[PDB]
Amino acid sequence: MKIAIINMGNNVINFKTVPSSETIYLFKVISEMGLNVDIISLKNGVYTKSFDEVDVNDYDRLIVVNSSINFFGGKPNLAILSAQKFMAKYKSKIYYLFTDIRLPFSQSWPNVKNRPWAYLYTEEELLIKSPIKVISQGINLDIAKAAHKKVDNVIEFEYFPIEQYKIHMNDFQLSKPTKKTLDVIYGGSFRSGQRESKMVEFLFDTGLNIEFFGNAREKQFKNPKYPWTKAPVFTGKIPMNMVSEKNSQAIAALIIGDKNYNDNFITLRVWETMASDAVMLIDEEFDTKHRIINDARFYVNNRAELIDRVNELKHSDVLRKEMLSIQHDILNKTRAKKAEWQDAFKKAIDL
Ligand SMILES: O=c1ccn([C@@H]2O[C@H](COP(=O)(O)OP(=O)(O)O)[C@@H](O)[C@H]2O)c(=O)[nH]1
Repeated sequence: MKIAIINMGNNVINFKTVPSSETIYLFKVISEMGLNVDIISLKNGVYTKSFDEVDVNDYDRLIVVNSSINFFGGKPNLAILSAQKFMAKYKSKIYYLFTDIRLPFSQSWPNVKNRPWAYLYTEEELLIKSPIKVISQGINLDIAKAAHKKVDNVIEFEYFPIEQYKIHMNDFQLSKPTKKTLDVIYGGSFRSGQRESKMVEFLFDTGLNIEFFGNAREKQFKNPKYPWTKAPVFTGKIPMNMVSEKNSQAIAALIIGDKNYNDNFITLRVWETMASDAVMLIDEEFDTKHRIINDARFYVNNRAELIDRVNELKHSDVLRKEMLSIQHDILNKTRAKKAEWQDAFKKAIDL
């Protein structure tokens, strides 16, 4: 049993980029599961083999991490093109890891064919005809199915909390008490504006010392529907393996998501935040049934409630420590089900 895992549109090398990091982490957690897996990318490296040095059909299972297939500047993107050529040659079922609602499986050929450089490729080369099974991080498969409505070869859907790899990794550990320099923190990208209203609501004009780290930039928030005066402080992006340490500099860390994530997707930040030294504060709409932690003190409905909660946390060190103790225990509750999680993944990829 040999498994191949690839990222459909991003080069994989190290932990300097998020897509590369997620791919390596998945490779690691699958390996720690007792499975023989290889990461196939553009070049041979510390964690990878190149597309050229291997035969896709030498593998028994092909796993693909979701990604956009958009061509920046309209120019060829070898990460995208090489990955799909690899996939198109595979003669068995493909397992697509759907971790981001905006990145459902999509065919590059329909786009490439109209490009002025189309002559460089053919339909037979890029068109992926193998049947595809979507492994949805979201529990709502109707939403997963609707997202893949344009690709008829995606004929199977199954829910699996992919993002838990963060807590099941053999090297995982909870963050230690950290000196506080911030009131609230949130790390992420602008996600093409899909979450602008929520970002402005909880991170702007709060009167608190808030930091927004990651790819996002202040100038991207210009939608007239979500105006603001005082923005949080934007700092550069950091490696994925340094995220919890970063969250730990703040008294609290925000949990928000895209509209389609509400009561559907549990995201990486949920675990990265819960494991940190920052109290997890969740937007009520993101988890209305409080399935993350059955304690209302971890939830906020709007900007005003977030500010009030942070003031309480700043006022009572006892409250802050209690809540940290609670979220750490709750996280460990899920870690205790590692064996089941591992078995569910194997079942997901027909093992
Ligand atoms: O500087 C940064 C900011 C974010 N992240 C990662 O990016 C994720 C957030 O991704 P996204 O912005 O798409 O938001 P989500 O939809 O995951 O909430 C975080 O959980 C981290 O794992 C990172 O590695 N470095």
